[PDB]
Amino acid sequence: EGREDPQLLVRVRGGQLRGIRLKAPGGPVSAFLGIPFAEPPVGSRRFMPPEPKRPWSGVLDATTFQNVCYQYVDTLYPGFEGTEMWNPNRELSEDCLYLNVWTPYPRPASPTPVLIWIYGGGFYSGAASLDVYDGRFLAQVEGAVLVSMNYRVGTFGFLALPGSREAPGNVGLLDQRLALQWVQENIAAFGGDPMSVTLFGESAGAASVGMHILSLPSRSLFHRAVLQSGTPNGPWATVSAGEARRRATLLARLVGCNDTELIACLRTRPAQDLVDHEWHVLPQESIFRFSFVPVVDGDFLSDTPEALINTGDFQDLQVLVGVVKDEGSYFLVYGVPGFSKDNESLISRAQFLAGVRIGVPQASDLAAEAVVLHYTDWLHPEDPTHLRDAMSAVVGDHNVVCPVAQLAGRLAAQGARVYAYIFEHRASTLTWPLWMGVPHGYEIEFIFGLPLDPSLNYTTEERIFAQRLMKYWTNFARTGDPNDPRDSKSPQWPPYTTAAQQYVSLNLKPLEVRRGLRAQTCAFWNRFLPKLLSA
Amino acid sequence: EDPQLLVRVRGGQLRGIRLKAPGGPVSAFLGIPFAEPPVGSRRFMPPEPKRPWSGVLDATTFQNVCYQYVDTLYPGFEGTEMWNPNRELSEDCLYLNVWTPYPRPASPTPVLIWIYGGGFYSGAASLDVYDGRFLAQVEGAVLVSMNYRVGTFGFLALPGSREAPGNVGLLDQRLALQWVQENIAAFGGDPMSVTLFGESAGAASVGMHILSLPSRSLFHRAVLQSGTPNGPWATVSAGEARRRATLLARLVGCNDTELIACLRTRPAQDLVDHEWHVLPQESIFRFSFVPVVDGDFLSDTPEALINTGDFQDLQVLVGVVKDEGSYFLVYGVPGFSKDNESLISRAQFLAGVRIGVPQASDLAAEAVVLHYTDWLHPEDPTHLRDAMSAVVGDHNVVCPVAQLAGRLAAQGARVYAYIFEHRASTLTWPLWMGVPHGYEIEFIFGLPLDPSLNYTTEERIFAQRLMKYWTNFARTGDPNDPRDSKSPQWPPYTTAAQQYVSLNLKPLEVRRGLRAQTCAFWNRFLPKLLSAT
Ligand SMILES: *[C@@H]1O[C@H](CO[C@@H]2O[C@@H](C)[C@@H](O)[C@@H](O)[C@@H]2O)[C@@H](O)[C@H](O)[C@H]1NC(C)=O
Ligand SMILES: NC(=O)c1cc[n+](COC[n+]2ccccc2/C=N/O)cc1
Ligand SMILES: NC(=O)c1cc[n+](COC[n+]2ccccc2/C=N/O)cc1
Ligand SMILES: *[C@@H]1O[C@H](CO)[C@@H](O)[C@H](O)[C@H]1NC(C)=O
Ligand SMILES: *[C@@H]1O[C@H](CO)[C@@H](O)[C@H](O)[C@H]1NC(C)=O
Repeated sequence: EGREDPQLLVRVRGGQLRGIRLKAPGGPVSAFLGIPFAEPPVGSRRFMPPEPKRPWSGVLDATTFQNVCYQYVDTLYPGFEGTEMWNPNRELSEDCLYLNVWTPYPRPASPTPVLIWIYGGGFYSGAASLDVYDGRFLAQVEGAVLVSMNYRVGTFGFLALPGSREAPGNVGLLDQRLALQWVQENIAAFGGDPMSVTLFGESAGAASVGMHILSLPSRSLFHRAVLQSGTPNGPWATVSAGEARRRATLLARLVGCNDTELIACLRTRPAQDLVDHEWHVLPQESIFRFSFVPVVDGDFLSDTPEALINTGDFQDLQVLVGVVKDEGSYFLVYGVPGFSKDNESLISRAQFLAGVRIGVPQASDLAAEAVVLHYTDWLHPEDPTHLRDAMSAVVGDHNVVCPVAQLAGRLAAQGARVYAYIFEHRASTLTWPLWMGVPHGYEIEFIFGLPLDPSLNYTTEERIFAQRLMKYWTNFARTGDPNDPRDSKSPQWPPYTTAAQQYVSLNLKPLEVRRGLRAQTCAFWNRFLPKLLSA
Repeated sequence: EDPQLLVRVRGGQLRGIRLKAPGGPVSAFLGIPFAEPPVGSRRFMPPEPKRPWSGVLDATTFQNVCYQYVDTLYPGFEGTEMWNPNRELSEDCLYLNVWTPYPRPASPTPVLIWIYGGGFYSGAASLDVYDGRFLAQVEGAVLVSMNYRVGTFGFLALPGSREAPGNVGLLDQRLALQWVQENIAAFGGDPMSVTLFGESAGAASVGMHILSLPSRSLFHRAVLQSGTPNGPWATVSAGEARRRATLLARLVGCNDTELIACLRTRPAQDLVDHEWHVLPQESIFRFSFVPVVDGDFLSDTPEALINTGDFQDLQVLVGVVKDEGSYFLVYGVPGFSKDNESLISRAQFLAGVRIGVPQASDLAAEAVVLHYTDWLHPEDPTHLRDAMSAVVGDHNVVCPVAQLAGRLAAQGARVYAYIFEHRASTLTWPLWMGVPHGYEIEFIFGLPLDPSLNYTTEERIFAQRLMKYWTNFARTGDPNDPRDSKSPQWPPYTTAAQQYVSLNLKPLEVRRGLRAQTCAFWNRFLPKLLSAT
């Protein structure tokens, strides 16, 4: 120490850190990347809850992202930007429990509201180090303190033998919770306010946020939450104990392995062997379904997300929730025959009915026919364009839009302040075909402020749009209200209520208020389909 | 003695009456016996042809109304009373009426045969709304209407028995159709151009004649207004008919011969008094004694026969009014009245659904409620009221119509479809009821052309348009004016395009898909849900 930048040296509970001055378009930011928040969950620690990081000696270099948690790498369209943007950008390792902090430079003078990002990727993938999660624009433009953590995914994070000591399940969620605890203890060192912490995440990340809302030990660790295209309730975000046990014990067989013996044997297996087999344990040909996800354990989750949202008191909570225009389309090209990024994906009626079975894999025959009946345009029942778009809607509505509608409704009925959005702008830079619309995940780059980087080739309107979104999000973090307190001229974003069911459109035009989030179709999924299942 | 009013038919001579239509005179021959009075041992039996008569039979007056239940819900209210018998009740009621131009047509004229509705338990060809003079004067039509037995008298069945075979009210209709074939040329009618039209239960009757081979040689084209042979109310199975007749016989104090013989001893009103007590559930748009799938008149269910029939040489005009269900709500569903806005609660909506869809399981009724609830306005009483009407209308009329139209079109029939959306300015029902079941008839028959009735001038012009569609249809099987070169045209209904027209005060508008999404629920999904359960 002595010749370095004095404004980049910070101490946390575990010791000294040296960060890096990053260039954001408007000026410098401080980044502290690859901060360990847990003991490496390796060897005998695999499948186990994380233990806090033991203090280090000396100055830990925090200038580069750390390892990505061991994971499956999607190889469907090799070298295609649309798929590669989500793939690991650092070495895959089980030694991966590290977090990242961005702050203004120099660090804020007074306690600053903190945003904690939890990435998505089906609970089998993702990294806090991806370019779309770059906290420098929020830090620089909004003065935000931004934190993102890595958490264990796939088997390493979610393989459970429920009731066991050695693989109790949900440890990827405990990884996240430990980062939240780390922020509570340490964020003040960076100028962050531990008394104002907002969780935000997308897809599996948003399910994860919602699970922290529903899990008491987490509720002391944050104040507001944003759920983007994901929910703890719904068909994909959790599995019963029995189903987790079944999947884990099948995975075990598939790799050559009393839970103690089974688990001991799984711990002797190469990380890649587990990854190579994880996808093989799904009970049906599916899309938008993932092998190793949070388990209703009677611990982290004391009951099903459905039951917990229905009976919970959510008085002291503000939540921002929303969806993109086309939640389902991304998933079609990965498992539904007739669908491709490289053509118009105009499908036949036969391909529609096969796709409903894949998209709603838990459905009986009658339930599947109810879905088909509902989603068919009976004026044009064989029209390939309508069938393609209805297949998309089926998947989007079932997995995202209607779970989101359900969550916003239950939360608002029970005292939470809720704000709802539909994100409808398709990035001019998008590499997916037009038919896919505004796919799952393609709002993130705007919320994080990437269009502000002149080297990325977004339009001027997209720059301004991104700035708007950054304001909503940081205004919400700051106050639990995304509206500008100053700006009475701009259109206002009303809270979502059960009575009026209001939400706003997020696109290049000013905020437009709409009513009912697929109210008619979501009654099908949320009220009728359950009753039809049990019959 | 006016020679225009003297006609010889196979049974003998008839004397009709010169009636006045606003345009000029018409010849009416009313109260012509087409059958032996179905009295005594003939009760419940098929009709027999009327024996020849001596001298000149007086046909200047409507005959008696077939014995039936008279409605008492709103006594002396024109909206209910206009359907009530307007001549004396009698089992001796098998008579028919013929209007013709005056002087009678110079050349063979297309015949329209009206079959009234009234749920198979009521109705008469003598009601003012079925008055054939306007069509005869203005359109030059030969119009025929018959009485046919209704209620237990027309439809009580002990299927398999010789003496209560079921379907005799339909056999009455058929006999009148045979009468027209044998006799109509004497009035100037063309027996080679006969068009059946009817409404509600009369439209279902028309559809049954389409589905029964012996009837098919007796007509060439058909119009079904607000009713179909298929659907939840128009027919019962043989088992359910047997059970209903056995219950009724039990109720009045009565081996089939023995049971039927005892029923024939009972005064007519004793049967009517217990008619309504044999329904399996509390319901609306459900009727006690209706056509029975006997394996004879109906060789299979209307559903089976429409699915598998060959309808190549047939033209059909089918349609519905804007608010098929509203009428039925005041007759069984709590919270509904003509005397207020009938704004209902959610609880009253679920209860109404069990009554409106009486055959529904808990789960099926829940599907109905969930489909018809506006989830933006779940508890809005105006929405719940209109949805209740729609449930009844769709279930009983709109969706059966769409189903029939589609099967007929797919199987070779030339089909035209309409929705009728003009509410008479003279209607005595409240506004919330909209355009109720039955309230297009007065327009088709041309009553607005009568200045004394106080319809608006626009309604007279509209009634004239409709009379033209119906008679053009009768003449040609195409309702379009053959020398009207701007319109636009009324296209045939097909399964691909599903085109139908709106009939209102504005020019024809073509629409596609007659409640397509909702009727898929009723026509495709419900059958699978009830059966599976
Ligand atoms: C659209 O693409 C699907 C899969 O593509 C395979 O990839 C595409 C790009 C084709 O060009 C061909 O090489 C392969 O079939 C097909 O399943 C689907 O049928 C395609 N749509 C049509 C009819 O071209
Ligand atoms: N291990 C797994 O559960 C798994 C499940 C699904 N996929 C499929 O990859 C397609 N995909 C790619 C990106 C995001 C989600 C999805 C899921 N679609 O069902 C890979 C691994
Ligand atoms: N005998 C019967 O089945 C019966 C059924 C219904 N009503 C009540 O009249 C109401 N109504 C009046 C005109 C046309 C049909 C209806 C049927 N509503 O359920 C009387 C007798
Ligand atoms: C942006 O545009 C420039 C200039 O045409 C091009 O060379 C560069 O590759 C583009 N970058 C991206 C990320 O699209
Ligand atoms: C109107 O009258 C009906 C029947 O008498 C009654 O149930 C109700 O009080 C009124 N309708 C509603 C539900 O407003």
